[PDB]
Amino acid sequence: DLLSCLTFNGVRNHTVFSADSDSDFNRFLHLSIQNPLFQNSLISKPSAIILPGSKEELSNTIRCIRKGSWTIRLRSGGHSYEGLSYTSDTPFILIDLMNLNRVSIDLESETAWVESGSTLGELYYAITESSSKLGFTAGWAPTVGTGGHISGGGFGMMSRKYGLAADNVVDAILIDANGAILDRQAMGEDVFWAIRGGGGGVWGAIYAWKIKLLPVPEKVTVFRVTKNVAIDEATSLLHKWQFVAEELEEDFTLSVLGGADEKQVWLTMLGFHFGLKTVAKSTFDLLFPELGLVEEDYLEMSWGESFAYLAGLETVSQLNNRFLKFDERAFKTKVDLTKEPLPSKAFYGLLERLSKEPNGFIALNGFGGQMSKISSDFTPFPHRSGTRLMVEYIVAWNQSEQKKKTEFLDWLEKVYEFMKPFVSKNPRLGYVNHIDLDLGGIDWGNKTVVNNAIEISRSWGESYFLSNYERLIRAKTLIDPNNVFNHPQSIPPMANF
Ligand SMILES: *Cc1cc2c(cc1C)nc1c(=O)[nH]c(=O)nc-1n2C[C@H](O)[C@H](O)[C@H](O)COP(=O)(O)OP(=O)(O)OC[C@H]1O[C@@H](n2cnc3c(N)ncnc32)[C@H](O)[C@@H]1O
Ligand SMILES: *[C@@H]1O[C@H](CO)[C@@H](O[C@@H]2O[C@H](CO)[C@@H](O[C@@H]3O[C@H](CO)[C@@H](O)[C@H](O)[C@@H]3O)[C@H](O)[C@H]2NC(C)=O)[C@H](O)[C@H]1NC(C)=O
Ligand SMILES: COc1ccc(C[C@H]2c3cc(O)c(OC)cc3CCN2C)cc1O
Ligand SMILES: *[C@@H]1O[C@H](CO)[C@@H](O)[C@H](O)[C@H]1NC(C)=O
Ligand SMILES: [Mg+2]
Repeated sequence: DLLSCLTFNGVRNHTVFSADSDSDFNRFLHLSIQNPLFQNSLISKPSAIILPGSKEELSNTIRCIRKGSWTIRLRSGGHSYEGLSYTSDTPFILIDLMNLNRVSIDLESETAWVESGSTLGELYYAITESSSKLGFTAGWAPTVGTGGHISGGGFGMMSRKYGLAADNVVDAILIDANGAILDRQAMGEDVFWAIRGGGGGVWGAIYAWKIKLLPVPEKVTVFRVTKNVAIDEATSLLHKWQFVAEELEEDFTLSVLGGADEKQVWLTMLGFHFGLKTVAKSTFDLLFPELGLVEEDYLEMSWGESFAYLAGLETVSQLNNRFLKFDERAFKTKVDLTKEPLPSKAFYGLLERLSKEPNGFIALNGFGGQMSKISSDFTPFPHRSGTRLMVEYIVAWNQSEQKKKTEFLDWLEKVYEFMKPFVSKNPRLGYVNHIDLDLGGIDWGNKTVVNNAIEISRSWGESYFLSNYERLIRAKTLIDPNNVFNHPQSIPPMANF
């Protein structure tokens, strides 16, 4: 019946479930699974996969699926930390957006229309090919999809200068539960607000984003330097880092990746300056001479080169390859936001725990700059002025280490518990792109839970959105009153008597 409907509407790229591991079905399913944690045979699998190739095909796919009792799952880049783009407890149809990867750059307006299956890498590549003086603010990872990423905000190395990806969206096409094709004018300002950070898989299917392209100099300066030190020095480096990072002028970003193994600690310092190396080095010589950076550490390159470089890619060309796997290890990750400086002992204890688990690592970013100049309700992402750091904890492993899975997860749980007193509280804050089901989830098939969905969902909802939660609920009720777009942590609509 679904097939018949799709055909009647001219949607032809559809593949039904197959038990054949070599089937095209399995191939399409796995192409965009970015967390191996959700690849095994015990995981839920879609009853069919649809690859729409135009806005009409996307609209008609939604309309046809609704005539059945299927749960809709949308996938862009497949980076969901919890696999929420390609898993469901209820029978589901996977709408994979990989064929919707057209990027149209308008150099006369310095804007771009970006189909929602496009990855960050594809977008960055298109921009740098078009111009040496334009860039865009989003995350570091080139295989992340614009569909999920911009829907949830999108933080990166230029956010201290330009905010989130979603903060630079000026129009969008949203396909709603009825298949309506809505631009900013059609959807209204509440829904246009909601989609710019309120989370993917909740409002409808974004077909395309219209973004403002942003000025960058023809040469920027970056560094990527790993310090191999002991815990005393590593602790003093991280403790000073937090102040340097949040306080730097907006034209600078300094972030850190860290890990350890017994007495050996490694800290990778990632630096970005919107300008030339003389100014970059003068600034860090003054503010953070403890890093011991030398002239040869500072590299001048184009903006496009800088984003490929910071992502650990070999070439700018690699930005344009959506299936170049970033890691291929199963992982679990959690995140904290902070409001008060971290005491030295927090870094010391964090490093002690990393030293006991070499499969763990941390990623540290400062806010401030433009992030403090954007109001908390400009878009749904609320963590602006007053927010100091974002702190990510990751544990990752390969197939040969699967037996240790339980141990790895226990380690991560204990790290998060250790950090509790030092980070944001009441509530402990989060970030919707860093979706975390440990916070809880709604079973939309459970009547008693659904009756109390607003209060239950406040647990994660207020962590992700703070006071923006209420306006999000109103927007959800307007655009998807029947809850066609849902997942364990989707914004609840209000139900009528
Ligand atoms: C995997 C990963 C993620 C990541 C990162 C590095 C890696 C290796 N670095 C990030 C960074 O530097 N800054 C940042 O803000 N986030 C970073 N992330 C996390 C990433 O933002 C999120 O995982 C993001 O949501 C992923 O988006 P993607 O599009 O790749 O993922 P998805 O699984 O397919 O979708 C996620 C959710 O959104 C819904 N979705 C997908 N497409 C649409 C459209 N077009 N319309 C509406 N909803 C959509 C999915 O259904 C799912 O709910
Ligand atoms: C449904 O969509 C999928 C995914 O886009 C289609 O598969 C893709 O088809 C294109 C065109 O055949 C393939 O590109 C080709 O690649 C070869 C190298 O193998 C290259 O030499 C050609 O220039 C050509 O571009 C592409 O590989 C393939 N992608 C995947 C992931 O399989 C599929 O054809 C569509 N199905 C239907 C029924 O329309
Ligand atoms: C190259 O610089 C960076 C590298 C990694 C990160 C953290 C990144 C991450 C990196 C991985 O490799 C990975 O798989 C195991 C999982 C995760 C999920 C969290 N995510 C955001 C941030 C960076 O700035
Ligand atoms: C609904 O959810 C509640 C709380 O999670 C659970 O106790 C109960 O068993 C569920 N009810 C049904 C009928 O599944
Ligand atoms: Mg076979």
